[PDB]
Amino acid sequence: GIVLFVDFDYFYAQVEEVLNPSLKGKPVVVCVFSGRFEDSGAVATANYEARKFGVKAGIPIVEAKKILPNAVYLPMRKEVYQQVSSRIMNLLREYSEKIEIASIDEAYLDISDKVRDYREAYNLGLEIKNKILEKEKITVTVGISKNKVFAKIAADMAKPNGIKVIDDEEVKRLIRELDIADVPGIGNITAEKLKKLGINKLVDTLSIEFDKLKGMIGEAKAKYLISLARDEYNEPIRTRVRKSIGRIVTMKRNSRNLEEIKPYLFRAIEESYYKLDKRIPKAIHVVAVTEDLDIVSRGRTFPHGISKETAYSESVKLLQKILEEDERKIRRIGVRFSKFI
DNA sequence: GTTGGATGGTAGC
DNA sequence: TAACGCTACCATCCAACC
Ligand SMILES: Nc1nc2c(ncn2[C@H]2C[C@H](O)[C@@H](COP(=O)(O)OP(=O)(O)OP(=O)(O)O)O2)c(=O)[nH]1
Ligand SMILES: [Ca+2]
Ligand SMILES: [Ca+2]
Ligand SMILES: [Ca+2]
Repeated sequence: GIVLFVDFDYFYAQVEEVLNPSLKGKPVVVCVFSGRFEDSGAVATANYEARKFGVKAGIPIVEAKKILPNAVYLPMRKEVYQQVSSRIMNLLREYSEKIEIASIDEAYLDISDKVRDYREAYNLGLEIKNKILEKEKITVTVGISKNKVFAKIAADMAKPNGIKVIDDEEVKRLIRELDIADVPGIGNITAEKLKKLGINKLVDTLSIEFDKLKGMIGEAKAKYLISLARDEYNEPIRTRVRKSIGRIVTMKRNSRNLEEIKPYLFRAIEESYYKLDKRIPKAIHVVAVTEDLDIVSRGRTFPHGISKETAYSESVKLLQKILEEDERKIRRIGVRFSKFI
């Protein structure tokens, strides 16, 4: 198998640089302004010039402005970015129809039938990079390896504006040498737990009793790590099938008054239901972010599909359930649809 | 004995 | 100092179904 993974560089900020070339080469910070007070909200993403000064995805806009007051601050235009993305995913389909879109800015291509070895895979990667540059003026990072996980690791090593092959021999090397926290699917919590068992590299999973690994990080993560360690991880590339679609919005001010929260909930529903595009969901969850930023939800699965009308009725009840069973004020409110027919 | 819904945790797999 | 937005997959706990 040969997998080619593509991830667009500083995507939203880069799209804004393409739409306004005079922004290029100086700090650009793409923001979601929440309206709670002047400059309330969070950074969605920043370009690399901005990142050098600590302005990155997830920090507050007021914190960013304290560091880079002279940066260019642009509101998030997600619809514009989705259009560029979709045009790029369609360019990627011309190189292989076996495509797994994994996010708004990344995809895995199985090119096993389009190229014969890694040398040709590398040349195709450069071809892909050059094409997206010609058509969309977007730079990307390409990772190439024998499976999805290592193609991902290869891109991570190579970003930004990179291309990198991890061949069979280097996979064997990384199984021994790569820090296990840098393996996709291993964050802070799982890494810490693995340290307590003395597992720092993938290779170390081959030494521990299966039930002890399973007991600490669970069956699925244990199977996954051992499979990578054996070099027998072989998840095929498959067409993305979206499993849930949702929208959460932020309120001008925290509240537990149902009548004040309803307008927001209902906008979340309108936007979410529009995003369904023909899909008919059987489950609905109302999702609230409380005043202390804890996430709570209540949901319901129906034996049949949920109409817009039923979504309205049922979401109000689920919001009432949250209010009755949780003391806290609500900061953000939204909805998630799943279990599509 | 399973199956799967409700809720939440982990990691962007 | 304040913290927006989006989603797949898994774990635990529990009721329903044999
Ligand atoms: N609103 C919001 N959007 C985010 C957040 N994180 C990522 N995104 C969106 C904006 C990014 O441009 C886009 C792609 O995510 P990536 O993780 O690949 O980061 P990005 O491409 O911006 O930087 P890149 O060079 O990979 O490092 O997804 C976030 O915390 N909030
Ligand atoms: Ca990216
Ligand atoms: Ca990405
Ligand atoms: Ca990690």
